[PDB]
Amino acid sequence: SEPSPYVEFDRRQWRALRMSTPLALTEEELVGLRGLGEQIDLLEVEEVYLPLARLIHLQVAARQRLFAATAEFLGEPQQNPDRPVPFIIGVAGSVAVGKSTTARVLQALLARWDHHPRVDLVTTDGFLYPNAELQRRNLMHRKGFPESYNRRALMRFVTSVKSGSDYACAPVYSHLHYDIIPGAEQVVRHPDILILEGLNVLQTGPTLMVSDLFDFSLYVDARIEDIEQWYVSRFLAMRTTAFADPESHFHHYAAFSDSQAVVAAREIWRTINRPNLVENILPTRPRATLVLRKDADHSINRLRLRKL
Amino acid sequence: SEPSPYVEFDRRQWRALRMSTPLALTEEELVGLRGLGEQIDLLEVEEVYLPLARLIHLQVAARQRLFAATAEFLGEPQQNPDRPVPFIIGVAGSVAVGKSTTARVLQALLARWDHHPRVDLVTTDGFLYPNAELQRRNLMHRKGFPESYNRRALMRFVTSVKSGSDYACAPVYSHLHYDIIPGAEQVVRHPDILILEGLNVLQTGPTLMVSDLFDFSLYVDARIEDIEQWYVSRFLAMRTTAFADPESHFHHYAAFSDSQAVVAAREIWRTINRPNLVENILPTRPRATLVLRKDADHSINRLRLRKL
Ligand SMILES: CC(C)(COP(=O)(O)OP(=O)(O)OC[C@H]1O[C@@H](n2cnc3c(N)ncnc32)[C@H](O)[C@@H]1OP(=O)(O)O)[C@@H](O)C(=O)NCCC(=O)NCCSSCCO
Ligand SMILES: CC(C)(COP(=O)(O)OP(=O)(O)OC[C@H]1O[C@@H](n2cnc3c(N)ncnc32)[C@H](O)[C@@H]1OP(=O)(O)O)[C@@H](O)C(=O)NCCC(=O)NCCSSCCO
Repeated sequence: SEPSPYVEFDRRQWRALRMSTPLALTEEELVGLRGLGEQIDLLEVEEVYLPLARLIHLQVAARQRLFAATAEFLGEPQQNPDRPVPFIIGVAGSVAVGKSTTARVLQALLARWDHHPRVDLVTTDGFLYPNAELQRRNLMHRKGFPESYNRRALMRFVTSVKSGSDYACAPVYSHLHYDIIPGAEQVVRHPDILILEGLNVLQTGPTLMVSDLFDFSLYVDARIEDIEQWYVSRFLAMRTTAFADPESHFHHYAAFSDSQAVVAAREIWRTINRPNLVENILPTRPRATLVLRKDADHSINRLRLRKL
Repeated sequence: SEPSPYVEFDRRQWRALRMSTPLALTEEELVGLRGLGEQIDLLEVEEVYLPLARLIHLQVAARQRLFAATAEFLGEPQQNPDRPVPFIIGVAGSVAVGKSTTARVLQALLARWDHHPRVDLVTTDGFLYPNAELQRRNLMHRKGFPESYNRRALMRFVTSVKSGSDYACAPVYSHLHYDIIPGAEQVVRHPDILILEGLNVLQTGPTLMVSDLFDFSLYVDARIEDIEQWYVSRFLAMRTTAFADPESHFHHYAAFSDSQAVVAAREIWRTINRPNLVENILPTRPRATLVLRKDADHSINRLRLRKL
């Protein structure tokens, strides 16, 4: 009889909350959404993601009445073709934990609902300072840490979108060139649902931050030991993948041998990513609305929901 | 064209948001609710508090649909006589800023609405460890700081109430005896609205805290210089008030002269309360849903609302 803000589910119980929700995704489309190293299949989409999509849509509708109440108080006009306040979803997790895939799969699913919602996906890597500013601030070795992002611009972007602005722009990042793409821009136009995915997104602070504007948040979790192993493996697999293309900022890596690669990946992990995870990311897991616990084989078998 | 999560109002503009809301409080009743040193009159109740009560009730109704959505997702029965999820309001501010009064006035106003809501008020001083445990943990000089409260019990209490438990108990504190009253208990029974008032209430942490369960929060603000002066004045006025009664843990103070008192109050303030304000309380003001800015004369002339 010890009340809790959380409710924990094993996959076998969570799958039942799917109810009647239709599966509108083919094994073909899932393939194009799957990230390097991910093992998600159609069954996992069905037993884990479908009930997630249902939970979200139930909340989107209810969350709108809350903002409408504030609008009615201020006496601000609900004029023209009524445009809903965007619903903002934060997706966080460590590097290589698979949050990229999760965000993409969730977008596809959320968009294929009867009322055809406009669902955008924005990765926060577009707000990392360009390498120039990075090495000009002596932060090239802290890329991924909270200080490597233009927190002001990020906050300004999300505030703009949720305030109901007609359009807002976000910088575009290129993982290949390991840097910001000069002049490139992603345009977001009053979406019904905006999904923001990144390492930092749930970070709280002495000031109001982007996480305070989230209407729902998910954390992609795994044992730190397992994440390290996925990191190292994706690293090796990239030698014949991204590191292959000459433009790659890490071409010199595509040549490494299985032995050197492992030693190289583990250090980058030990000195840069692991510290960031432990110090900045893991501390936000307690506040996430929904935690997705992955197992050694990438499979999500456990979930923790905040009902309070 | 710089979007903001905040909206600032001068009293003259805020007063207009009262709309038709009836004033159901007499100057007589207001007298009994007013704390030592407070200057709140019926006009202030009308121009500042009435629109506040209206904002809250508009939100109470909308907030219920949100929890209902989660309930519908989990497939949990909306059985019997439908009992709403309690709406939790946090009221924070420094010592002597006047938050006690604000909380009491707000309770009275919220309760006198057409549907007769059950509105309870719980001060968190009932969760301060007894002086015994305090001096047993070497914290008697940090009374009021976050470490002086039983954060676990406080969180357990609020979680219990909002989870829908039939009843929950909170310890009772006695300002006179400067300590917890052994055996005394305040019983809270599934209220429609629960108001929690204290110094710590908005504190965030590495773990889920009481502030994460709040549905609305207000911060009672004033210039630190002015708060210091109110502290010192209330102190002097208490010599002939509370410090008079022999039981008072500070009887020896009722004898002090205007000169000594001032020097004594200022040090307690300088060494205990001011530090707590600067280090633990002020840092939470950015997250409060509504900030009430008091002026040197205790009058509230400015407000800052989070519409996002
Ligand atoms: C740039 C930054 C901060 C980006 O963080 P993210 O949260 O986006 O990383 P995350 O693991 O989520 O990857 C997101 C996507 O970005 C992909 N990606 C990551 N690094 C590269 C890359 N170098 N080239 C091409 N694609 C890449 C990754 O495979 C995901 O794509 P898929 O959804 O198709 O699978 C991080 O990857 C980084 O480089 N941190 C500095 C420390 C470090 O790891 N240095 C070694 C760089 S080469 S090893 C590649 C794995 O880090
Ligand atoms: C015990 C504690 C933590 C309580 O914090 P609170 O947030 O409840 O203080 P706050 O200023 O909000 O006072 C709440 C009510 O509690 C009243 N009060 C405060 N101290 C006493 C007292 N000693 N005797 C009787 N009533 C008191 C105060 O007048 C308010 O009543 P009203 O609503 O009728 O005006 C704080 O007052 C304290 O004693 N902190 C330790 C440092 C300190 O100030 N020591 C000097 C104690 S004698 S000076 C009285 C003002 O502090």
